[PDB]
Amino acid sequence: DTNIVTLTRFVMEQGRKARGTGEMTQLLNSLCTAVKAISTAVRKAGIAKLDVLSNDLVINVLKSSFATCVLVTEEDKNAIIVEPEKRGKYVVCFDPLDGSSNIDCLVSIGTIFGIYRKNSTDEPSEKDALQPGRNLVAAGYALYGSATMLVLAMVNGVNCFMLDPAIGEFILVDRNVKIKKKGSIYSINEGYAKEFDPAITEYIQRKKFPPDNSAPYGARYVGSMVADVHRTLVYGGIFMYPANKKSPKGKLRLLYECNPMAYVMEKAGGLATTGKEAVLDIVPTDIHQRAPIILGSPEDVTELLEIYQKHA
Amino acid sequence: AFDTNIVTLTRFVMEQGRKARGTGEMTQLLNSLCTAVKAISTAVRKAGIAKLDVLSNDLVINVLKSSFATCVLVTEEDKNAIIVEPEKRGKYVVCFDPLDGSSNIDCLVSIGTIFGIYRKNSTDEPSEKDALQPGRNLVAAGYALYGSATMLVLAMVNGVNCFMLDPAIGEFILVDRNVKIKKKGSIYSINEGYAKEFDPAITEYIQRKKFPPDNSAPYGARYVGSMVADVHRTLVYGGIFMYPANKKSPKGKLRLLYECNPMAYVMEKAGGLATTGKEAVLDIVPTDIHQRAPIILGSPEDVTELLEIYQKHA
Amino acid sequence: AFDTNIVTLTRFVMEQGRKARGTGEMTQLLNSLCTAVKAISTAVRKAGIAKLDVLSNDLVINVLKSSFATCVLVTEEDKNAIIVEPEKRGKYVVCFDPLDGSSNIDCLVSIGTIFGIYRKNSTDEPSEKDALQPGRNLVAAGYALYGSATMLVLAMVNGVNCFMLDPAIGEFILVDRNVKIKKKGSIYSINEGYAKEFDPAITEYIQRKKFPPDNSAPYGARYVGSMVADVHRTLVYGGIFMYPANKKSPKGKLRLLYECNPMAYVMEKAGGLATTGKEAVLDIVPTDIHQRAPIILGSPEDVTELLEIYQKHA
Amino acid sequence: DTNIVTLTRFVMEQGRKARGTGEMTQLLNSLCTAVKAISTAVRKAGIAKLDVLSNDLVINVLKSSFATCVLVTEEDKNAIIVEPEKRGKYVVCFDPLDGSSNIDCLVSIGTIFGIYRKNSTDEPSEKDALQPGRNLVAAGYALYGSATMLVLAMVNGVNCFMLDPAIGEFILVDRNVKIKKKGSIYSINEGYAKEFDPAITEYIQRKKFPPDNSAPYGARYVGSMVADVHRTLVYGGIFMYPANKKSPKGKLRLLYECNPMAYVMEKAGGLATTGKEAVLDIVPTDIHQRAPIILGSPEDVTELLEIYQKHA
Ligand SMILES: O=P(O)(O)OC[C@H]1O[C@H](COP(=O)(O)O)[C@@H](O)[C@@H]1O
Ligand SMILES: O=P(O)(O)OC[C@H]1O[C@H](COP(=O)(O)O)[C@@H](O)[C@@H]1O
Ligand SMILES: O=P(O)(O)OC[C@H]1O[C@H](COP(=O)(O)O)[C@@H](O)[C@@H]1O
Ligand SMILES: O=P(O)(O)OC[C@H]1O[C@H](COP(=O)(O)O)[C@@H](O)[C@@H]1O
Ligand SMILES: [Mg+2]
Ligand SMILES: [Mg+2]
Ligand SMILES: [Mg+2]
Ligand SMILES: [Mg+2]
Repeated sequence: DTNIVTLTRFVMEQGRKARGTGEMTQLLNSLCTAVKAISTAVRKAGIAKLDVLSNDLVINVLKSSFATCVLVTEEDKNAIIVEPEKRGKYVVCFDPLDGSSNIDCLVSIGTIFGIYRKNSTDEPSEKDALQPGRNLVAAGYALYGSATMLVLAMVNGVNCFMLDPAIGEFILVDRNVKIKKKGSIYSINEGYAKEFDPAITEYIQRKKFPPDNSAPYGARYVGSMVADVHRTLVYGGIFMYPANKKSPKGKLRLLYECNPMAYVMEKAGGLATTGKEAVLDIVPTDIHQRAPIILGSPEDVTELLEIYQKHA
Repeated sequence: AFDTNIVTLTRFVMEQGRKARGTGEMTQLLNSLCTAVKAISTAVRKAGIAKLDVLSNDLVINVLKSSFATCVLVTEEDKNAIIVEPEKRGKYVVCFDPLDGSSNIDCLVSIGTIFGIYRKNSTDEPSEKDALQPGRNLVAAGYALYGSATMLVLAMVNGVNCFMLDPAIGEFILVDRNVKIKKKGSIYSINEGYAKEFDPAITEYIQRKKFPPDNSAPYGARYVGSMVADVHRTLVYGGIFMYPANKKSPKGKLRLLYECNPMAYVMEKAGGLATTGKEAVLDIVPTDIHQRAPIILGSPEDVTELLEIYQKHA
Repeated sequence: AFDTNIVTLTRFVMEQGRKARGTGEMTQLLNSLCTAVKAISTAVRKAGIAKLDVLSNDLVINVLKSSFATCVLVTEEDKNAIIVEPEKRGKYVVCFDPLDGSSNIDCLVSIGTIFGIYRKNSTDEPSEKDALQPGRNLVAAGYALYGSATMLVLAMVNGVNCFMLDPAIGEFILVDRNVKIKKKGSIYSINEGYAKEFDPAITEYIQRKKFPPDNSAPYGARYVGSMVADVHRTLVYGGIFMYPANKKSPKGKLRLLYECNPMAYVMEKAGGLATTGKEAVLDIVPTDIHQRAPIILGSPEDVTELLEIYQKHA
Repeated sequence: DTNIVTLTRFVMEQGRKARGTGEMTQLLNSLCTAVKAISTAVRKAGIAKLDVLSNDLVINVLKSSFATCVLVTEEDKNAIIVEPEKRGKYVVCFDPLDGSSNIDCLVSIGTIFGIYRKNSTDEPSEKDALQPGRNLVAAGYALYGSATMLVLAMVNGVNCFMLDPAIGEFILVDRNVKIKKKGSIYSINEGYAKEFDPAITEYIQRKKFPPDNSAPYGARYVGSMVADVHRTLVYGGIFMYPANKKSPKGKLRLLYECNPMAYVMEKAGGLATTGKEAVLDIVPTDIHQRAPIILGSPEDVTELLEIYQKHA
């Protein structure tokens, strides 16, 4: 239509309110170019490694935005420090293409990103990225499924923008997403049943065989964190990838999968914990350290936390 | 860049339907189905920026009528079968579900169009009786998945072939020829929310997947909740998919003519099994166009691990 | 939004080729030509970000061969006619120019694919002799224009129909049915750079357009320099298009089999005339597949204003 | 590819060099959203006035850019003054869809734009737009033909960007376009032959019947100024819409068709005159006043100017 709220018309007009420099806008704007390009690549990732194109694409658009100074990728052993000539105030942690093995099976996959602000006065460095997820200034993910959706949580809310392929623009579709208090779906890889700790195994049981003789919870697990979390967000429910004996630390990385999603959830009123501490309050020591994550509708994550410390 | 020898689905069915002195009518049918599949893929892709299942249903009916290749059409969204008018008739019976899982759009989980094609084997007037053939009698069956990519999988007598929509030229382009599922897999797909109603065969099977007796690694679980998504993942990576019988859905949930049989035929033409637990899904004589049936499809060796167990509980 | 009753070119030729108990082979031919036209439209649209005429030529030959509807193919880019192998043969002769004006891409002026389809009228082995029919014997002819939109115009026995490529679903969608050119127009299209070599008939005609004797307003001039662009503008707005004979190109520039005759047939099936200045272009017996011929096409009344003048100078 | 120079990566990096505020970038960025949307509309302007959508679209994206303050359209009787809350330093004169009657005949058409800077301290007003075309700070056009091309002339050169429909991004394809000195094509509506003034009619003659007994000039006239000027630019030649007795003032409007094109030509080394004065040096009195325009390769426009004053 004639006055279409693009993601840029939206981020630019909220940046004005902070009496800013334009860097958040430039950043998100260049990110989007990566997102549309990775989407087009996946919509034909059969007519003819994608990890790599994707990574180099995102590092590139972000360097050229004159808004970053440290960039942490799933794919890179050490953090990337941006050249002085192109530096800016933001720190971005991102996984450029999450759940990549799933592309053969046409499983929705996505790019996950969390942005921090470098606060110190010394040279850009890894330590600027070792902040609590609580201090993110913006986070979100783009989901490459039947449609390409970019969900963006900033200080003012969680918003959903959809890619309109006809004009190559992200259009604002859902404003100020709030999650449901309690929902009916539980999401978890039950093929690890024997590895699970006692609090999970009891919670699973009470959902399947509800003690109140009410409706059992439906199970859903796409196997791709973005598909599952986007689901937990728009429909409500609980998603869980907890520690187990094959992974006492959890599987999902703290800086670029758990803290962004957790920031998005808590901004929409959900909770996200490791079943012991809030995810967002964990203070990272390694830019690639893993975390247990349990996130979703509040009443359900809460029910799980009572089972956790009722077992103490 | 830009290839001169594009194998489109239309070209490919013609290098099958022609050597057989065949119809080439089939081709017109399928070419029409591709128009409906493309238009649904676009609507889904801008769904949140623009009911959809109904509109899909009307599209698939109009394109099918105008192929001059159908006489009877059964739909999930329609009671009695649609008997195509004589002017436009041709010999096939198409059974279809235009947008399985249409509830799931709001959460952007992949959904899809499933179809089974029968040939009318009679001298008579078309009537919905023409649709009630057992699955073994299918001439061609497959599905269209609307996901990160739009994939058309079409199984016909010789084998299963996958096609991907090249969004630029608007054509399904061949990407996997003569597909064959793994013999055994490492995944099982079932909604364990219904764990309470499950019949004993399944419960022992699932526990044997999770807690392996012969000390293997436990099978992973995966369950998208869209039939097409879980069937396609099972076809390419392998594994076992189960929507068995439980009490709340006592003869299964999935409809026989357009969901279970098309999948069962794609799956069996790719070397996998599809059973209800007692009999093969492709041998049930259909009685209501909307009759239901339980289905277990997947890698030969895992389906059979479940049949040994079914037999042990009768 | 999203229409359920899309009239695609494939549906439309089937509601022509079917009532006539026809081929439906024609349909397969045309469906293949649409695949080539779409792939060329995309390549042009990213041309400056990615020879093209050669690659177009190979595409059109492969898609045409695989329609199982051709036996002889003549091209601007090929010497002797391509005789399709027996395995793939069918009854038509397609004469085509895969990318007229391909020089003009660099300046982003619209260019296009022109085609004429003949039916082989003999019991013999295909040979390029099968291509040398006069234009009156064309079964179907039209063009694809790559411009601000991609338009396919297809003229067949009954009339001319325009189709526009819906870029989202990748399908030519009908947008003008049974087209008819204006009787008289207000535009003349000719390259007056060649004003020195022009034969006297034309020179008096042009001066009568610019400096009207019967005190009308002078005709406007328009000359894109791409045959398809100027023919299409003449078909929809009217007017007269002239690439007559001059000395530097003494029998005209435009080739008869695939440029002049397809246009002349579209134009005459839309109620306009196409002559060389002495005879109608649709009656010349072709002798070389690359034979040339002058053409004047356009609104009946203006072509005739020029023929009165041609006759007055013989 | 992975490091694709978008129009934004280009304008942003040249704006940095001026130690600017970001407004040129914001402006061109929002303009582009109009351009891609008008392109998509014309690529299906048959499967189902366009002037109007187009106009409302461009006024809208430009207001929301926080970079304009006066906007002059072909389509609007009076100038548009932007609301204070959304004002910025630039003045834009644009014709949103030039040659619109031509869409039925699938004639390439385009959006023409010229940007000035408001220099005075008083309230935004028409007079800020009444500047010489010599003072444009940026100008160009987007052409909606077989491809959508945006040609952009700024202080540093003329550059050509092409719309990649797959990613909805303008990619930089031709850097620092220079025109040919002399070319072989002349472009003009010869259906006005009797209305032409003597200098034109003689020039026409010497091209057709070259006095030097050399190659005659080829004639080309699409009837759509952008198609013809883009042609004159990339291939060289001369384009002419001079005064005649039906139009002693010319036809093409000074502020939004003649001055932008003339700015683009002179930046690529061509010339543009009314056959009496330079186009760019004309000082506008009415925001909609017309101008004779003759533009192209230098030697050819020059040849015409000698014929003009040889006739004095
Ligand atoms: O492993 P990645 O390719 O980095 O992607 C992350 C994915 O890794 C997990 C897979 O674990 P599992 O198969 O045990 O469920 C998913 O939950 C999640 O989407
Ligand atoms: O067409 P639907 O109404 O969605 O019904 C079938 C759907 O329901 C099946 C399982 O759903 P659930 O586990 O919620 O019963 C899926 O395989 C499929 O998408
Ligand atoms: O296929 P082409 O090499 O371009 O030859 C034919 C072209 O040449 C004709 C006129 O060109 P010119 O006036 O330059 O001779 C056009 O109608 C057409 O595009
Ligand atoms: O008249 P517009 O729709 O504003 O478009 C401008 C067009 O107006 C002129 C038409 O004039 P003519 O037909 O006399 O050549 C073209 O040169 C030019 O492209
Ligand atoms: Mg990851
Ligand atoms: Mg269904
Ligand atoms: Mg040609
Ligand atoms: Mg104009």
